[PDB]
Amino acid sequence: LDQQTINIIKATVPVLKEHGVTITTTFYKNLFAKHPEVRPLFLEQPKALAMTVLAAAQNIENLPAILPAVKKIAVKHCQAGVAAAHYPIVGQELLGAIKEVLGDAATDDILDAWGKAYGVIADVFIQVEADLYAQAV
Amino acid sequence: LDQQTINIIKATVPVLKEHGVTITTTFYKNLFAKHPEVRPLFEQPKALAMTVLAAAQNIENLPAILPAVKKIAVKHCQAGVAAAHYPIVGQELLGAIKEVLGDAATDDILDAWGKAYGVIADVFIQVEADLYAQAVE
Ligand code: HEM
Ligand code: HEM
Repeated sequence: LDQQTINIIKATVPVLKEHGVTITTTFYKNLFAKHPEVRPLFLEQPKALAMTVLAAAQNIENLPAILPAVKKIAVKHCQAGVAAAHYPIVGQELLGAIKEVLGDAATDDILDAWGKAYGVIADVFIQVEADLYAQAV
Repeated sequence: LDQQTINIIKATVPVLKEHGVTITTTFYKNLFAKHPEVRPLFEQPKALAMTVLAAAQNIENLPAILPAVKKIAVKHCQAGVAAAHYPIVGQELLGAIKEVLGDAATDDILDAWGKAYGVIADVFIQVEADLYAQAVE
């Protein structure tokens, strides 16, 4: 991530957190409708993905600070059969959710910044899980 | 880390690696001579500088070396390594890189390495802080 990029995430994350419920519900609704293939891996409905990414983004400059949580989420992901190739589809639906919510405020840069941020955050998950999948055998 | 910093790091690590033995021995030499107080914490230690260079080659995807970072963090926490020790190691590491760069040790290049050591040290410092916390519950 560049500095400017970090800067956009820092300025905008609090507006995303304010509309958290909408982002979360829109994300999951779009995820399951558009990518029916991942439904099987998941009142008990999942709700923490989007806010967890925002929490990561709030600390975009110190991602190691969320390792203790990432480590635990990873155990659950490896247990469910989450693959590296799933990450782009989740990112796509998260970004679409962010876009709908930002509405008019949805500038390109803003979107592109979020696209990058998600990338870096997803990378941490992907590595930690790759490493646990390898540790399993 | 701006891109120019990253470019300097990627271009120069190979020179530093070729000069490994020198950087390593000058680093430990000056570390213990200038900072006798850390001596007790440590058939001699040898891995530090080469490990930072390795982290630097990976500076763009630090998560990839977490499994090493993690295991090193345990040793550091077992040894009583503190966040305030990082700047002193950084100072002696840069002294060594400066010596080996000789004529190529431009200001710009040293500043880049300074920056890079900073980012890498920040990762270890956070991991170890989480491990120190984890020891008390
Ligand atoms: C950076 C991106 C992601 C984040 C931040 C994330 C976050 C989370 C969180 C917080 C949990 C619940 C852990 C708990 O409290 O038990 C979870 C579980 C789960 N995630 Fe993710 N997720 C990410 C990407 C994905 C991907 C790409 C998929 C692939 C479909 C996925 C599938 C699941 C599944 C199947 C569960 C388990 C539900 C359960 O039984 O708890 N996640 N995720
Ligand atoms: C980013 C900076 C650092 C890196 C990459 C690093 C790397 C390492 C490595 C690779 C080991 C050996 C682990 C093994 O094979 O068991 C080690 C051990 C240790 N490091 Fe560091 N270290 C760093 C900073 C520091 C600092 C700031 C201090 C404090 C003076 C320090 C003190 C030690 C000590 C006392 C040990 C244990 C001696 C031993 O290995 O038996 N390190 N470190």
